[PDB]
Amino acid sequence: TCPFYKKIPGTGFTVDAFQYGVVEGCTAYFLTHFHSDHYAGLSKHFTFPVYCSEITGNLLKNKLHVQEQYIHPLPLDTECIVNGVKVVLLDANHCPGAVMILFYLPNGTVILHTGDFRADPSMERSLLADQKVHMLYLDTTYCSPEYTFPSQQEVIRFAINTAFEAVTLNPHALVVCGTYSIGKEKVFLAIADVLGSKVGMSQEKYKTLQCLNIPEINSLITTDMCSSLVHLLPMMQINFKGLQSHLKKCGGKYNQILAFRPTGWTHSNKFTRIADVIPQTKGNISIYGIPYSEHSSYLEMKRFVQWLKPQKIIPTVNVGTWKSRSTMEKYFREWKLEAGY
Ligand code: NI
Repeated sequence: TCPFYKKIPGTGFTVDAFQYGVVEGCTAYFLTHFHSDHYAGLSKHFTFPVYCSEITGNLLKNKLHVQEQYIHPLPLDTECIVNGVKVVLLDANHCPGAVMILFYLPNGTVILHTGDFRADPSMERSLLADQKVHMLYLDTTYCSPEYTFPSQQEVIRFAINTAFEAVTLNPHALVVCGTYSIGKEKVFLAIADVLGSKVGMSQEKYKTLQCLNIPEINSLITTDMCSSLVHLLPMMQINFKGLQSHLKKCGGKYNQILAFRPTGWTHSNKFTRIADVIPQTKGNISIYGIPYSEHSSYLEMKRFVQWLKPQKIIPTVNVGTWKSRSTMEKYFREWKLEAGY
């Protein structure tokens, strides 16, 4: 049945709650972003109102074939009324189209649901600064102090310089980047840009990216693999077997693969700096795991909450075990005592 942390009190609303069948008394289903754990259950047979960003609405229509009449896209940073309740969608700094949702309850309570987010100081200057938030439904994916990672900028710098060096030394090297969902497009787009190539991909992935309002996308991506030296593949195929195979398919155009796997976190972060990352190599194939995250680090998350000063925090991730729930609650208390709220 629908968990409490997907229900918005004082409303008929749910957030990211599409796999429970008809939720009793739900009048509007909100979707924060187009990732499968959140959209699971939508299809062309869904006949309730779905509220979301424009980009998420493009992906619902084109990829899942949801009918137009049930998709209600809203502009960002704009006060809107939904079943008589004022709402605002804010940029979540997650994947394309991902939003946070501010609800202004008729009784005066103000609720922020972060969806999935990567907290950033820029958020401290959006419409959030203008009023107090009483309840926060928080993306706690990496809510433990061992989760540190570099900025997105530093990670792309590493990937560009690595790819550019390799291909300049060997003009017959192929670059491959793994993907399994939208997000992290900057990885493959920045590499193609430095190399003066388009990124080649399957028809299904080219379709997905054409839904995202990315400026000058017809200029950066293509379904012609032959004319491209940056290839995108499913994340599952980013291993020595899968890559030796792909190389066979390129018909002696290439003699070396350099591959990137943008993971969220991996324990090499606790020790290793970004400067100090090395690949796994077999034969003429090298694989780099880079820590490109679209979720908050522990320190980024802590700053955001100590800035916002909510009266109540409701975690949405890692809620399935008592030890996790209990540990998160202890961090929330420290933050509150250190900051004085
Ligand atoms: Ni997500």
